[PDB]
Formats: sequence, structure tokens, C-alpha cells
Amino acid sequence: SQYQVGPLLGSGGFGSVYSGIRVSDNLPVAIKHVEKDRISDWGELPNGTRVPMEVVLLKKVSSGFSGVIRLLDWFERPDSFVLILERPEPVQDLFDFITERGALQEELARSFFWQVLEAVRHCHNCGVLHRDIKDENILIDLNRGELKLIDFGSGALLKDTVYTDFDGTRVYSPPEWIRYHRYHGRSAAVWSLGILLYDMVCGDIPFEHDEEIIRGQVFFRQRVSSECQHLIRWCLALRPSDRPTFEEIQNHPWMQDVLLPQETAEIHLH
Ligand SMILES: COc1ccc2c(c1CN1CCNCC1)O/C(=C\c1c[nH]c3cccnc13)C2=O
Repeated sequence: SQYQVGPLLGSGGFGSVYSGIRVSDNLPVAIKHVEKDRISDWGELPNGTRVPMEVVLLKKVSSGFSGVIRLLDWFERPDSFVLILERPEPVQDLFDFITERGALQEELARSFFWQVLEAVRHCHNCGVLHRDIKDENILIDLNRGELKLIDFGSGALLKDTVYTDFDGTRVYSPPEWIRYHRYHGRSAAVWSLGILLYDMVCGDIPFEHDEEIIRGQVFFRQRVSSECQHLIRWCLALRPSDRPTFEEIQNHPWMQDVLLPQETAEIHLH
């Protein structure tokens, strides 16, 4: 009764997400219902309370401002958890944005990719690994030109040792996962970021099948500058240790002179 429930925004086997309004101040929110039977990965609060890892991860990153969706509150029900999340308005996810506009001008792709990089750096700094970076999980605040990372439902605490579990998106998953069901956090993130950048500048992902992912041969179907092509192929290095660090990505020549978010909005969104 504390929130006015609006239309369904999306759903899966994990659960369902509704547009909503906080009654007290009319704040736009998203109301995410997570089925207890579909969680798999349980976390624990400091106070000791088994919650979805998603709640743990969001609290670790929901602190000050960033390009990460804020968790405003959460509730437990007999068979589910309910998460109350920030909702920008107007908003569009990157998948829909690219679907409508096609391949993005590199100046726009640079701005978006830079903001995603800053958001992911914030997560890793907070000890959080997202594990499902992709266009569908990136919201665009259309008025402000600001991007926000969503859905930490496949995430994990960041660690320096190998991960053997994965339930993110396969076509964004690295060849070492496909081949050996093993990956390390940062290098796997960088791979998905390579897929994402290709998606931005070409208007579709580079690989569809397992065999393409493990071959790692990148074909460009759109005109893309040599510098951008280089960064993409670097992020998509077959050997994980050959991939760039976040610092190397942001220091790449293609990444220089990024637009401010409001400039990005004024030029590309308005
Ligand atoms: C299958 O649909 C899902 C799954 C997980 C999440 C989710 C949605 C709904 N749509 C999100 C964009 N891509 C299409 C699906 O939304 C989330 C968080 C949100 C926080 N504020 C928002 C505002 C507008 C939409 N979503 C959110 C999620 O974790």
C-alpha cells in the first residue's frame, strides 16, 4: 500500500518488474518481484538474513551517486522478495535505443561506453561483479543523457580466484566460459564490454554461435574507425590475460575527448 502499482515492464522465470509510483512523494520507481524458488544465489546481510545476492550487491553499490540503479527498499514475502528500485523518466534501455536508431555514431557510442565503464568500475570498486553487462541491462535517462546499469540478479561478490558458475547472457560470455566453464571476473567483464561496444557501433552483436565465440574472429558489418576496431578486438582477445584493464580501455585513443552526459543528450537525444 506504500506504492501505486503501474504496468508490467518485463518478466522472466526469475520474476516480474512493474512500473510504480511511491505514494508519499510521487517518486517514480520500479517494483521487482523475485521468486524465492528461482534465486539459486543467496546472500547474507550483515545482520544475518538470507536475501537474494542481488539485494547484497545492490546495497554494496547503492551508495552516493553513480551510473548504477539505486535500491530504495526491499520487502520479504512468503514466496518472494520485492525490490523497490529507482526509475528514471523518460527512460529507454539501450537494446530498444539501438533497435530504433540502428548503429550509433561513434561520438555517441564513446559517450555511452565511457559511462558504462565508469559504472562497472564503481561496481568492482565496491567489490561487486555484475556478470550480465549488455544492452538490455543499460537504461538511458533520455533527459540527462545518463546511463544506468540494472539487474544484478546474476552478479556475485568480486574475487581474484576463478568462477565456475555463470547464469548471465551466453552471447556476451567469454570463450573460456564456453570451453572450460571457468573465468576470472575482470577479464570476463572486459569481454562482455567488447561485445557491447561492437553492438553499439555495428547495431548488432558480433557472435551468435558457440563456435564463433571460441574462434573470436571479429567481422565488421558497419563502417567503424580503425581505432574503435582496435579497442573492440583488444577487449575480445581470446586469451583473457591479453585483454585490457579498465585503465587501458579508458586510456585508449578512441576514448579521448568524451562528451559530457548533458551534451550527449542535447546533441543525440533531443
Ligand atoms: C525482463 O525484464 C527485466 C528483468 C530485470 C530487471 C528489469 C526488467 C525490465 N526491463 C528493463 C530494461 N530491459 C527490458 C526489461 O528491470 C530492472 C530494473 C529497473 C530499475 N528501474 C527500471 C526502470 C525501467 C525498467 N527497469 C528498471 C531489473 O532488474
